[PDB]
Amino acid sequence: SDIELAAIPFNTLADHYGERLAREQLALEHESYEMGEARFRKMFERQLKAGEVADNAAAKPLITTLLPKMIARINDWFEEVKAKRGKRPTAFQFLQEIKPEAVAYITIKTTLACLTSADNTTVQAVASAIGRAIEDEARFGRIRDLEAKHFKKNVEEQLNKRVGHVYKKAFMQVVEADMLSKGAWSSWHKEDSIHVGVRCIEMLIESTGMVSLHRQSETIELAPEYAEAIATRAGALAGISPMFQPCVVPPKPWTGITGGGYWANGRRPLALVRTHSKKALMRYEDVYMPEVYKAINIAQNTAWKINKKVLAVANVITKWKHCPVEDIPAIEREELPMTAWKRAAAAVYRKDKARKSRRISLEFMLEQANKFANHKAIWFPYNMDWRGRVYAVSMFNPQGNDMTKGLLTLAKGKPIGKEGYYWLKIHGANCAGVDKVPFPERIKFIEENHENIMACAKSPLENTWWAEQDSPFCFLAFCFEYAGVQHHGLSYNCSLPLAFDGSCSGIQHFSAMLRDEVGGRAVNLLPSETVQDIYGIVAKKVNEILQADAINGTDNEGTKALAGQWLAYGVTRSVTKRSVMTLAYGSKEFGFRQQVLEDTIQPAIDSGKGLMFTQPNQAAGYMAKLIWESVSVTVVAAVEAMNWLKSAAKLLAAEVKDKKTGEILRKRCAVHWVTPDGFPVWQEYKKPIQTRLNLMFLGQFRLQPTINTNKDSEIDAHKQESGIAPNFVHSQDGSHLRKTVVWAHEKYGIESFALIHDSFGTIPADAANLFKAVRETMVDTYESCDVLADFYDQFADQLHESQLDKMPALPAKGNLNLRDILESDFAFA
DNA sequence: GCCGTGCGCATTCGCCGTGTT
DNA sequence: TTTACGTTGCGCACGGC
RNA sequence: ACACGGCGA
Ligand SMILES: Nc1ncnc2c1ncn2[C@@H]1O[C@H](COP(=O)(O)CP(=O)(O)OP(=O)(O)O)[C@@H](O)[C@H]1O
Ligand SMILES: [Mg+2]
Ligand SMILES: [Mg+2]
Repeated sequence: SDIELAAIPFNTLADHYGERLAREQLALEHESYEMGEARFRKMFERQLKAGEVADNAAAKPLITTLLPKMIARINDWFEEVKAKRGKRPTAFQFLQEIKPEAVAYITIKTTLACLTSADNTTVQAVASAIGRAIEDEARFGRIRDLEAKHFKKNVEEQLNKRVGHVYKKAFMQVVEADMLSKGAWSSWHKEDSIHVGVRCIEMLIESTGMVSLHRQSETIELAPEYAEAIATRAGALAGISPMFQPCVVPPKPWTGITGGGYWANGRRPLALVRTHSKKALMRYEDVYMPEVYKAINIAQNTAWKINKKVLAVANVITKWKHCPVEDIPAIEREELPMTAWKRAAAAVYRKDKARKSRRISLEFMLEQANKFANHKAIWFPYNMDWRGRVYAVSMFNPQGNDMTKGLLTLAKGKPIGKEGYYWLKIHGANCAGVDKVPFPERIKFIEENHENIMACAKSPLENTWWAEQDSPFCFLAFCFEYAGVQHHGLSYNCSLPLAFDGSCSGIQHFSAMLRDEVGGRAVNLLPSETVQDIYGIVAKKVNEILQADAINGTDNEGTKALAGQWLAYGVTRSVTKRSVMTLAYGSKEFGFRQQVLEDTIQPAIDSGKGLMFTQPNQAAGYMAKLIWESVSVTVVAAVEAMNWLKSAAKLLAAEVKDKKTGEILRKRCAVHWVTPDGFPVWQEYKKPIQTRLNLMFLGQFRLQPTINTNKDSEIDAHKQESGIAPNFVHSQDGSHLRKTVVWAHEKYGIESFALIHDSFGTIPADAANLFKAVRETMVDTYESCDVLADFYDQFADQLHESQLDKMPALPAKGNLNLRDILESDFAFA
């Protein structure tokens, strides 16, 4: 509907959608920009009125420029104090202790902190501040240094946890309590500190010229240029982080790596690929990938609308003292009552941090929903992350949590129909949790609950239960439409997005490109009686282990009892799950310990439902090994294919130098590959250019490299290998997601799409076809091309030799008949 | 240059907020 | 200016044989 | 670009 000519907004929108909607749209983009700067200012202020200006990006561009000059004046002073044949100022004494880096930084930093915080910025105050600042380091890195790794394990793992420059200076007193060898610390006295700062105050004036000294004991100020600059940099930053909101008209079609989504032509347009380096983005500048541009476009032309009935419930039910949906964050704290009582009521704090923060988005989402109710429809611009996965641009989108998705329904519905009705019951059965049983038992769930559904539909307020299902608001959303069908019949116009979501798309994709039948089997890639749940399969396997006590259970010096603790907890698919999908991505046994500990124990601990683990560790380490054993003997080809990708990344990331005269024969280099739909991916992680240096309290800061070397930035051979596997398949599903949107649209005429990476959705009337579209695409894709062989050919002849050829062979293909996916009921994606 | 003592890294990606009591 | 139990196996490095 | 909480996958 728009060709290369639409260059002047408003004129294009109005003579296309009416100037009434053209204005609203533009009004909105601009507001997004407005709310952005607003959100910025509010912060740039809370930091200003909190001595943390040095932390704001607005100062960084300056700090970087004055930091070197300082340390370049700090040293010169020293050597010069050495030329002096006599006594040395007390400054050289209480300043040679800490690194000449911390010194300067803590200087510039602190000097700005208390000279932008209050209005009593005097030499006595600032200096005293820098003094306590310089002393609050004074090379007492007793643990950070002196080869006392105890810091990089039991002293650092916490400081980075404790929030606030107040609790880090306080909680640090803890570590100090314990002897830790050595001991005692002569206080710089409240008279040497000032002097320590004095010299520091100087040198800064001697070099940076930043601060200035009035002539009204003497006040401290900032130069008209080094003050206007952080206020300039601010204004800059302020308008480059807009709180993007949905659109009141179809998004602007993408025709290039930039300018898509919103119509307002601003200085910072939207980019198609969420890249980090502008260089990375320009890499797409001329790549021909029509099918990619079409998925993104088609997908963003999906007209959505607020689900008023679902909004009605949500609006009031989320204020409720006691919400019937144990998922929503309460309005108030978690009391406080329930080593001292506090021992058990310690998590209360952090658990409320999750609540208040989870509460903020909840309210923002509700703000957007209500804000956009009444609009005949709304759209979401779309772009990708760099592996090619599709993301809605605005904070509020059909990809958000339960309530979010519940608050949204497709704008263009159609008479539901026989099949559409069927597919909806299925949807409802899914929203309810009844989704790991064959389709017939699901319809039975919906039908055998007819009355509960109507009830919740009549007085959602009065009749909860819908709020006792896994997907409460979505289920609710379904209850409504279901009731509508009852009151109106199969000609009922329904626009409820019916979600078709693959079962572990990760292993499915691996199983696909490898024809892995065992894996495919597990992840429903073949027609089957009951739905295969690979997580349940691993859950059942773990259980057999647990069930075994003596053969696997030992005495406590132990297992046995340990297993019993779990058997008591009742280990199910809930656990081990994350561990099952990340194995083929690189997650190891140590990874599981953390996962199971953080995903199952940690949450089950502070709640009461799980207080029989006696120390989570070991109890988690234990599970970690069963999950490994159980999963390792389940996911095979996948892993093999994973290690094959790691070798290519490892090899390419490597920097080969000649054995006899080591000049670099081949330079480190990114792994490159093209997704089936024509979408190019460039994975080239980089090791931080400016090495960073912490200071425990004041924070962290970088600094221009010492050794003149940083031409490119230095590729991170480690990340390149740990990401390659996950990034690759992700780019395989994203392409699969895009391939399906285009396929479903051109072959089936589908206009509405509810996309969520490996989740495909439409209105009931088109579900049948999306059910086929996805699958047909899965099949045609992995049958038309060998993604691993094509990947090889991509780096094979290209940068790869100079000895390099320890490249494991492409995995042997399985006996899986891809075409079967077409007959698989549980595959979905 | 064969196989030993050792510091580092635990899967990836996207993005919002407050930095406190 | 008063919340925070605690943990483990492959690998690339600077290296004396 | 490194840190805390959350949400998403
Ligand atoms: N933690 C993670 N690490 C890497 N990739 C992840 C990930 N979480 C999600 N992904 C990807 O995002 C997809 C969608 O995420 P999920 O829906 O959480 C998975 P699922 O495999 O359908 O499990 P389910 O049976 O528990 O719902 C996954 O299938 C996977 O490809
Ligand atoms: Mg899924
Ligand atoms: Mg999913």
